[PDB]
Amino acid sequence: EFSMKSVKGLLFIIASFILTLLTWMNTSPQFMIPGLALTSLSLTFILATRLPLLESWFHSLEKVYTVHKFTAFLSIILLIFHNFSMGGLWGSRLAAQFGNLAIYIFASIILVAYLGKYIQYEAWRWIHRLVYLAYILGLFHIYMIMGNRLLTFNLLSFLVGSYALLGLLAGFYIIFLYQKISFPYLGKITHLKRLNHDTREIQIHLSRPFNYQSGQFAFLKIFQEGFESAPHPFSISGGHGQTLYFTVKTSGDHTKNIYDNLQAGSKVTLDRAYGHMIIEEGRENQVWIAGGIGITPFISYIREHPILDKQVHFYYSFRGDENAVYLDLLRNYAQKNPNFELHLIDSTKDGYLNFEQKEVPEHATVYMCGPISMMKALAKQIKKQNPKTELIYEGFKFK
Ligand SMILES: Cc1cc2nc3c(=O)[nH]c(=O)nc-3n(C[C@H](O)[C@H](O)[C@H](O)COP(=O)(O)OP(=O)(O)OC[C@H]3O[C@@H](n4cnc5c(N)ncnc54)[C@H](O)[C@@H]3O)c2cc1C
Ligand SMILES: NC(=O)C1=CN([C@@H]2O[C@H](COP(=O)(O)OP(=O)(O)OC[C@H]3O[C@@H](n4cnc5c(N)ncnc54)[C@H](OP(=O)(O)O)[C@@H]3O)[C@@H](O)[C@H]2O)C=CC1
Ligand code: HEM
Ligand code: HEM
Repeated sequence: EFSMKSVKGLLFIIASFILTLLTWMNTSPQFMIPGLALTSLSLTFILATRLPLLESWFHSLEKVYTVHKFTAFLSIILLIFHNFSMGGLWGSRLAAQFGNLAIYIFASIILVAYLGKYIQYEAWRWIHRLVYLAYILGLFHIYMIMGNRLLTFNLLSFLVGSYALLGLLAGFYIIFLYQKISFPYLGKITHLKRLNHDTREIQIHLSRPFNYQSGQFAFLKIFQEGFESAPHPFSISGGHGQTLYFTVKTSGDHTKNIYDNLQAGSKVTLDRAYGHMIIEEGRENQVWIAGGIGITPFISYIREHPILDKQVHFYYSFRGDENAVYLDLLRNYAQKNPNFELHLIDSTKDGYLNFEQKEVPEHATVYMCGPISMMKALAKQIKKQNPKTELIYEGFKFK
């Protein structure tokens, strides 16, 4: 649920709409529905830029993409109403046919994006990228139907041009430039370690120091023969300065390729650190809940803080002893730090981690990273136990 931490972003959306709605109503009230749609298109592109200001205004990349989907759906609904009220299925003039083609592409892309979970991610992205062609066709449609009306010194022309230009620049940057210019952290793989049957640890030496906080993630691009170069999000599992650690669990073709075939000495690139689950910014009393590979951000803290400065209760649930990672590290940390309580849960041995008799310390922050249904169940239980307990969770998927 959205809170004040996203109030900067949502207000920016709201101010975007009213200013549009008040402008068209002042000049061409008959084009409120399509003009508003244009704004919601532009914002959509802006919401895909992954810029730091975006995740500062919306507090989370997950919330950024939720708003991205909301603006997409609003745009398509407004465009369908505009098409129904203005024309039909195919226009007579080229300007109308541009809008027809743009709306067809938009509807097809939204249908594929929603019902495209099982499509390969890169093919899904390539299909998604046709939004830029649809948007360019829509811009042509608008600027041929409205001629000098949008090419003069007035508020309507400046508003429409500013939003259209921002959308065009955002789309161009995210599609053509982001993977080429926004990945300045060039590193080499120095060490690889297989933690268990399906998890591998990767050590990267970078050319420049990398700044991050424990609990944050980054997008990684691997440059090796037989590997895909698309960026994948991975939680930083440790490292400081020019050294970075990533713990990758086999969850598909790319991660299986990492597990079996990734070699030392291969080139990698990283963009920057993302994430709102900064552990060091929480309260003094903390409860850490990890499920499986969701343990990765917490390890980042442990490797970087030899002496624990918080009172931390850690609950690590893993399916079996063969699915556990970093058990020796966790045991050594718990022995070294008296204020670190460790609770290992074996799902095939004892059962589910249930927060009904286990208590939450007063004025404590809960950090969760695990399977999403587990996170829902545990969040419900903890919220019922203490309504005034802060909960922060990190998801491992954008759609
Ligand atoms: C913020 C964040 C942090 C993560 N941290 C870790 C971590 O520490 N360790 C770890 O093992 N995994 C982590 N993941 C998950 C990791 O990104 C995916 O497991 C991996 O990208 C899937 O690659 P694949 O081709 O092997 O899987 P696939 O079989 O291709 O995909 C399986 C799932 O991964 C998603 N996915 C696939 N490719 C991408 C992509 N390029 N970008 C985003 N999602 C994709 C699909 O939507 C699907 O839900 C994290 C994900 C996010 C969003
Ligand atoms: N932050 C996130 O969004 C995270 C998401 N994931 C994703 O989930 C997938 C599975 O990864 P993996 O690490 O193998 O996960 P597992 O399925 O092994 O889950 C980890 C542990 O959570 C337990 N668990 C699962 N569901 C519940 C539940 N509803 N209530 C209580 N405990 C539960 C499991 O017990 P059992 O399965 O025996 O019931 C297991 O011991 C991956 O694709 C991964 O990316 C995983 C962790 C982090
Ligand atoms: C504020 C921006 C817009 C204005 C001022 C506008 C204006 C118009 C007008 C006047 C028509 C009447 C058809 C004609 O000229 O014969 C029309 C039709 C249409 N518009 Fe738009 N439009 C806008 C935005 C959009 C966008 C962004 C899309 C699609 C992505 C779109 C899709 C359509 C479609 C599909 C038609 C029907 C074409 C037909 O059958 O004749 N419009 N628009
Ligand atoms: C008018 C509608 C939409 C527009 C203009 C649009 C635009 C974009 C663009 C340009 C990108 C970046 C593509 C790239 O990385 O090359 C993107 C990413 C994304 N879009 Fe959309 N999109 C729309 C609708 C949707 C819908 C309906 C969904 C539903 C799930 C969605 C979910 C996503 C997600 C999850 C990403 C992140 C991709 C990644 O993780 O790399 N979008 N969007």
